[PDB]
Amino acid sequence: KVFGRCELAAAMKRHGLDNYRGYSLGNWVCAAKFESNFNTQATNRNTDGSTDYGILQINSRWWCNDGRTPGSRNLCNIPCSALLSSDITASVNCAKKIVSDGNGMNAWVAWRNRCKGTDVQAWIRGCRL
Ligand SMILES: [Cl-]
Ligand SMILES: [Cl-]
Ligand code: NA
Repeated sequence: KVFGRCELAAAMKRHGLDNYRGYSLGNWVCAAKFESNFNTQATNRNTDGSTDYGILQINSRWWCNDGRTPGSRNLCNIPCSALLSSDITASVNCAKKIVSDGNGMNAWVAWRNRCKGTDVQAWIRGCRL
């Protein structure tokens, strides 16, 4: 599923991400836009052989099991394929654990380099929330 901007904003809010660990909803939307372009089926392989899955490109190195990432963990206790669903519940639940890990949203590369510090409220401008 490719979400629209305000649609994902609403789904993220309904799933409790708005202001989770202090991060306003426009930071989550902005991170999704640059990680997956709002596509829940996005997958991208990393050089170390791990893969990132879903709207928030959660990495099999630590967070989900895909069966082909040696030495990794599955701290969200989920198959990485659950992260590609049209229903974002598993991605959101697993992102809450990631954002609580000690480094905040800096866990997402693209958020640190493309969202952090910018006018992220623009990502939810005009949306019915
Ligand atoms: Cl594995
Ligand atoms: Cl923080
Ligand atoms: Na894993």
